[PDB]
This record gives sequence, structure tokens and C-alpha cells, in this order.
Amino acid sequence: MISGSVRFLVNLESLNGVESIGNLTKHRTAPVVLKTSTGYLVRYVPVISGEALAHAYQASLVDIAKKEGLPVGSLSSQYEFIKFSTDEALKIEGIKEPKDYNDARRFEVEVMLKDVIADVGGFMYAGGAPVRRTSRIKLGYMIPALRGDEIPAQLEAQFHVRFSNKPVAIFNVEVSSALYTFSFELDEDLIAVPSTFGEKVKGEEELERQKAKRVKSAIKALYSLLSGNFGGKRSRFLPSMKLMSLVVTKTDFPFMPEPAHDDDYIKTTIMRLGKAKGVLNGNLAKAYVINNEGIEVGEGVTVLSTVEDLVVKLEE
Amino acid sequence: MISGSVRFLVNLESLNGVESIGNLTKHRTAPVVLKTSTGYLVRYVPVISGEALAHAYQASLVDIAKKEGLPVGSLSSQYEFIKFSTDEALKIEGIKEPKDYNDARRFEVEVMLKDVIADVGGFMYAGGAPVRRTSRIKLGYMIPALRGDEIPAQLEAQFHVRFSNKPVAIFNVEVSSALYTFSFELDEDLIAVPSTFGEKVKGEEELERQKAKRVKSAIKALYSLLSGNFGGKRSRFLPSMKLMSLVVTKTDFPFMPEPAHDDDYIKTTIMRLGKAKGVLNGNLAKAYVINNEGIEVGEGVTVLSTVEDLVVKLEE
Amino acid sequence: MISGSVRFLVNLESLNGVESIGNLTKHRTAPVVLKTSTGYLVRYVPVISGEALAHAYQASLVDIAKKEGLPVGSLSSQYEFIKFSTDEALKIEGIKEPKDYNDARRFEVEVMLKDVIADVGGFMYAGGAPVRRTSRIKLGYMIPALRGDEIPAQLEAQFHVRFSNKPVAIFNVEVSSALYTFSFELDEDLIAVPSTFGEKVKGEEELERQKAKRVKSAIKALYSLLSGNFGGKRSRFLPSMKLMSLVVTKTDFPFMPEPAHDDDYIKTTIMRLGKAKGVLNGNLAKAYVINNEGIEVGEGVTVLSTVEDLVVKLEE
DNA sequence: ATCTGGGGCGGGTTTTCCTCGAA
RNA sequence: AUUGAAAGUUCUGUUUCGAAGAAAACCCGCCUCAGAUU
Repeated sequence: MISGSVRFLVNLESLNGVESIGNLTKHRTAPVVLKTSTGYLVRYVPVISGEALAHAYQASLVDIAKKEGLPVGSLSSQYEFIKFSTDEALKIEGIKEPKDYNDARRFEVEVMLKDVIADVGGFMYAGGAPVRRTSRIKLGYMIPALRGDEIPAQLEAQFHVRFSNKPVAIFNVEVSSALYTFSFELDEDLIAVPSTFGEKVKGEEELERQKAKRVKSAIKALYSLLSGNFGGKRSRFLPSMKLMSLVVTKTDFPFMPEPAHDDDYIKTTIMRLGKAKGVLNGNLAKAYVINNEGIEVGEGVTVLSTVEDLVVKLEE
Repeated sequence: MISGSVRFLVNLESLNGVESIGNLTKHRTAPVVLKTSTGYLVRYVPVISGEALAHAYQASLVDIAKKEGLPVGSLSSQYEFIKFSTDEALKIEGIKEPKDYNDARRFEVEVMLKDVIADVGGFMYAGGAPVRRTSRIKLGYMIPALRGDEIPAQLEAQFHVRFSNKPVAIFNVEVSSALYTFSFELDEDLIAVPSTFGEKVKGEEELERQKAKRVKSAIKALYSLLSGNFGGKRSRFLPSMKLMSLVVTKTDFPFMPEPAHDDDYIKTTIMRLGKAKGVLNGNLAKAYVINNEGIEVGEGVTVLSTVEDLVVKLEE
Repeated sequence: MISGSVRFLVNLESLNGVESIGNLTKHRTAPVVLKTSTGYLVRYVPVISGEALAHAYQASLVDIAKKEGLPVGSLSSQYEFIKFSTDEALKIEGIKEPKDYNDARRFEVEVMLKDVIADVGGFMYAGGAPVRRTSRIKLGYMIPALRGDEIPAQLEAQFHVRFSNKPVAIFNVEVSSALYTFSFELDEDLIAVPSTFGEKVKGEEELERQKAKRVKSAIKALYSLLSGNFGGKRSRFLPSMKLMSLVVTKTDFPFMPEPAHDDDYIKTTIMRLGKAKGVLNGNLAKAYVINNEGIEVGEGVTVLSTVEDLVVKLEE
């Protein structure tokens, strides 16, 4: 299990919308409960959805899987991620539907061989015999840091025109700036492993053979999100990202580091790691820290220089 | 017993749900009566049910029990907590239904030797000779702090789209952010102890042999609930939790600490505990406290640093 | 005597139920006539029967009596309060039925030496020679405050499901919130005193040797009701209680303070007690008050911080 | 400080289960 | 002060035990506030 927390800094940005009113495009905003000296307050703040990062991760995964020779589905060959939700996707792909519960495992394995994305990202098929498979990577919204008494985020509107020579052409676009943060989780101890209960079926040998390649590709995929390649409306509103602080941890037991809200969240997670290992009887716990803002770190933890090093270390 | 109150601060989550209408998901909400500066009011507020916590705790218990070698049932090997209620579960597990009341103790012991969950989580079998075993852990809904006049909570809806290349795929999801608090109860003096009244039957010696391990595992299992690992929709809506304040108490007599609504429930509960012992003539009464929001505590009480230390000390 | 009236604030609660319909579990309800500024309205409101409170009190009494060293019956040691109604209870307990009227008194003594519960709570025996004994503690339903024209109380349904892997399991439960109130009476000058008229019988001396202990235990047993331990469905719906106002009166003459339906029920009851002492030729009268909602009280009263102090002073 | 432009379109959810028993 | 006068149908009892609405998905593909002035 690889878990992590990341702090980005974004200026003059619009990477997600919700709808439009009149001739105005709306950024995504949501409530937050914040703590200050006086007490508890409710504020509205711009956020970036969690399904605008899963899409980027899955796209990078598809690209790398195609480049390295691993199988990739038909619909997912194009960047459409209906996977196998409905009967039409199955018919196009070329798989048969489950007959009864006993056969369910069979079907899954087939689906889990044709398309890599349906394996690391989970899926759901609804029919007379439904089948489910939860994701192997988990994500959440991207909120700015709820630190201190002043949220360091701003939102505004801008006025734009479309030139013409025969007037008979004006639009307003929302733009935001923030100190974003988020956290992520990936469990590599279940990749290429059926999640349904039943007797053994043929074809699992190929899965056992491909497990190493699949895990390596999935780990490599995270470089997309960690680098800052995601979101929409990038053509004319390319943002200016920058990495401030990152903490990642590899363990054998469930564990989640502190959110990036407080200035001192590197130290607390490191301190808690060893005690968690002791209480839960673990056998491996390592932590990697990337720091550029100059805050408290701790002791007995690696210090890297760039994200590219972390991917290599995780692969090793 | 071990009884405690906990205060949480969650942002932008959707943990519990209920039936949906149209293309919109629903977050569990309930009515609450609140005291104001002008009287008493009825409000509607989001709430996280009390059985999601039970499922998370029992899943953690299953994991640790299987890790440490304690017996675990067959159906409960998978996470299907029907337990020995319906006849099909007994038939799968291989136990004969009781004949008369005189056989109740035999059935209870035989079931309790096969499944730790059916022991530390109670169970019920309905039939000609009904058998009951009340839970040894007790939990309730998770309500936001009913303090003052302004409830610190907020619930909104969000817009999501499933992109495609051949339009012919839109949904809305509710998202909340609140300051959650809840209380929990447990009793270690009844684990590995048959409840029904009868004559000693063989095998209870083994029950007495494993009591220490069962109690240790049950105490360890709480770390899952205390660390923030529960609820659904965690794949794409991973919350951002944080622990503000916590009080836990180990005693020898019935005792329920003050809810975490008012600002000062630590000093009040410690003062009440100081006198309850003398009132009921106990012999052990210890209190542990974690304080991050800087509220009134008292003097001469333990001040821990995390939840791992609390679990370690409770184990000792 | 000791009389009292108490006010509670309960949220997200289900402590009493009745016959169910379909997959719906119901909360007990009853009619109430409320006088509003427009007239006399009739409403339906959730109520909790008094026998639940009686059962909780008697269970606490059994626990304390066993722990202190007073006699306790055979069946009642297992928390089954049939007392001595039917012949089977006598046969298990090992006592002889009365023959005729003149012998009845003897019966009442023996049963009153073998079980403190049959002493405090009374009993009945249908048969040739009835032996009645009115309870020494009296309680009534728990109705929410009828202050004003807007009753603070709400009753809703909630939806729950049982997970399974092979569908072939859905239930609904009623949850409530309200501001409850209830009143209680307990005359301590009739404990350990035969209540049937006849000649003296041996063993009454032993009864008189334990009167102090029996009375003290009966007083201590009220800590349960005054702390908030009663009802059912406490395993998964642990309610969040809190005490707001309480009035207790210790006297030598019949008295019944004001029902806690009006914001000013403390001053009125204090004045009524003051005048009743004079009118009834009484000799002792004291009033204790616990006040947490900051309402008007009066002058010349004792204010207690918690229930522990109240029980201590009642015992002293 | 004088004008003129002030948005267009495709999509607006699919499944599985709807209470067991003692009085 | 009347078919009136004289009377309690009263005592004893839990609806209790257990069960995740969970799994899958991008609001996104195009546009300039431009021309003249001490």
C-alpha cells in the first residue's frame, strides 16, 4: 500500500466547471467548515472534482499499457471509460454475459484479461447477474488549505470578446487561484487478483504471469498526477503549477497520513508511522519526503529532490 | 468497561447514503431538536448511520483475528455478516439447530468456538428455541455538534457527467462538511463468557484458554474506528478527516461520559467520574484525554499525543 | 417521601417499540390534548412506557443488592421479574402457598425475606388466598414538554440493508428526537414493613435488622433512572442524552410537585411546598434543584451541580 | 468617451435485494 | 334528604436480540475590447 499527501500551488486557473448561467461559465465551489480563534465558520471555496483526476490517471495508464504491450480493451482504446457498464459495451467488446452467480467468476476473469483498465480501476455490470469490482486507487476532491484564519484562495470573473466585421460575441469566464492540496491511496497487493469468490478457472495463470508488469505499469502511472498533467480547458487557460511539499509512505497495513492543512504534518505522520507498525504488527514501513518550502521534517527519513526519483524508488 | 466520546472534523465527503430519486444521490439526514437563545427548534441535519461503524469495526476484527490465529467462521471469512441467524447459515457452517431450552448453552458455546465475530459482536438465532447474545460493543449515530444557535454543517449537490463519443450520462451527488461527534461503549468483562443460564458443558475450558487473546484483539480493533476508516464511496470521494478532541474512560461500573456538544465536556466528565466512583463504590476509574482545540481540561489527568498511544495503554 | 420531576433532551433515539408492519419497526405513540392560544388541539406524540423505566430500575436494584449482601430471589437473579405470580415461580423458589386468610400474613413475610425486589416493587399472587402488595416506587410515561403551541418532537423513518453476495434483506426503523419529561415518587417510610394486617410472626426482627441497608440501596438505585440508562436498541442506536432541569422534594406528608411542562415549574412548586408545610402540620420539608438551562428559580434554594451530589445528600 | 456585440449543442442514470421468531 | 340511605374492578409485567445503498463515470471542444485624440 502506497499512500501520500501533496501540496500544489496554482495561479490564474480554471480546471473545472459546473454549468453556465446566461453567458457566464461557472467554476466549481463547495462549502467547508473552518476553525478560527472565534470559533467555527462556514465558507464557500473553489474546488476541483475527484473525477477530473481519475480520468487523467486512467488515460496515462492506457497510454503506458499500450506502449509496453499489455492488453487494452476496445472501447477503452479510445478514451471512453464506460468499461463494461451496459450490454452494448459487452456486445462491442465481444464478451458473453454471466449466466448465473456460479459462473460469475468466469466472466470477471475474461473481462479482467481483455482490458487492463477494468482491472486496476474496477467496474460494475448490471444485469440479471450483477458483478462488481471496487477500484484499486482512491482519490478525493482538491481543496485549498484550511489553515489559519484566512483561506488563501480567490475567485473572480473575466470578460472576453469574439472579434467580427459584421456585428449583429461576449462571454464571461471564471478564474481562480489557490494553494491546493490532496491525498491519494493505491494498494498494489491486490492488482491482477480476482475479487470474486469461487473455484479456480483457466486463464488465471496468465494473470499470475502478468502481475509484475501490471503492478509496474500502475505504479508508473502515478507520475501523471504527481507531475501536474490533468484538468480541462488547458488550451487557452494553461495554469502555472508548482510543487511545495509531498509525503509518501509504503507499508503493509492500512494507514493514512495527515492532511496537508497544517504546516506541521510531515512530522506527525512520521512519528505515527512507527507506533502504528508496532501496534498492528507490521513488517515494512518506509516514508519519502519532498520539501521545498522549508518546514519541519523530522529525522530518519529520506529526502529526495524531484518527483521522478520517487517513482524509481517505488518501482525498485 | 471502556467508554468514550470523540469529536471529528470532516470536509467534502459523502459517507452514508439512502434511496435515490431521479438522477440524484441522497445523503442520510435526520431531525434534531436544538436549544437556542430564544427557545427550542427543530432542524434537519446530515447524519452517518450507526451500522456503517459496526461493519467497519467487525471487518477490522475479522482481519486481525484471522491474522492472529483465532477461529473465524466460513461466511464471515467473506464479509457477509448474516451470522448464524437463518437456517442456511447453519447448514453451510455445519451446526445442528437446538432442540429444547436445555440445549441452548451447547449451541451458544459451539457457535462461539467457531466465530470470534459471533462472540464480540453478539448474534441472534430465531426458531423453536430462540437464542440471543447482546453485543459487547455499542455505537450510535454520528451527529454534528449541537452547540449554540448555528449548527456547523452544510449539505450541497454537485454535477457530474459521463463523457462519450456517440451522444444519445449525467448524475448529481450530495456532498457535506461538518464537525462530527459520537460516543462509543465496550465491555471486556463479558467476552468469552456464555450468556444463557444452564449447566457447564464441555469445551468451555478452551473458551477460558483463549479469553486473553480475544480481549486483546477486540481492544485492538477500535483503532480502525478511531483512525477514520469507514463509510462508503471512498474510491472517488476520499474525505479529509482530523481529530479535535477525545475522552476515554476505563471503569468497573456503569458510566457514560458527557456528549461532545458543549465546549467543556472534558472537565465536566472528569468531575463527574471523580464522584461516581465513591457513589457506587468501585475500585478502578481511569481517564485519558486528547486535546487539539485547546478547550478546558482540568488538572492531574493524562495527556496523550495520538490514538496509537491510547490503544497501547489500554492494551497494557 | 421523595418526589421529583425531571427534564431530558434526547436526539436520534429509539428506546421503545411496538408491533411492526412489513419491514418497518415502529415507535410508540399516544394522543395528547394541548391547550393553544386558539383552543384545545389533539396531537399524536411519541411516548415511552413506564414499565421500561421500572424494569431498568429493578435491574439496577438487583445488581446493587447482590453486590452489597442482601438476599435476592432465585429467578430474579437472572433478570426475569415474574416475582411470585404463578405457581411455577413458587415451586422454583421453594415456598408454600397460603391456606386461608389467617395465614396470609406469614406468606408475605417469607417472600419479603427472600427477595429485595418483591419488597421494593411489590407483587401479586392470584389464587385461593390473594396476597396483594402495592409497589413502593411509582412511575409514568415520558411525554415531551407541552410548552407553547409548537411541541418539540419529531419522528422519522430510516432505511437499512443487509449486505450479501448472492441476493435472493431491507428494513426500515423509526428514529425520534424530542425534549422529554417525567415525574417519579418513592416513599421510603414503608420499605421493609409488612403491608398486610394480622398478628405478629417470627422473622420480622430480621426484617427490622436490615431496614437501613434496604432503604439505602433503594435510594442508590435511582442513580440509574437519573443518569439515563433504560430502554432498548442501545447496541446500534446509542442515544445522546443530557440533563437540563430537575426538582426533588423530601417531605413527611403527601406531595406531588408540578409537571415539568412550563418554563416556570420550579418557583411554583417551591412556593406550593412552603405553604403546604404550614397547612398540613408537617415537620420536615426540603427541596433540591438542578438547573442547567438558566431559567428562573427563586430565592432560598439549594443548587446542585450534578446528580452524584443529589444522591449523596439524599442518602445522608 | 463617443459602438457594438451580451452564446450557441449532445447528453437530465442502470441492478440487487422490500424481514426473519418466540411468545 | 327522593326505591332514597351504605361501597374503588384493585394489586403484579421491557417488544428484546442482529444487519455497510455498495460498486462504475471529465462539463468540454472555438473566440482579442479593438480601433482617433497635446
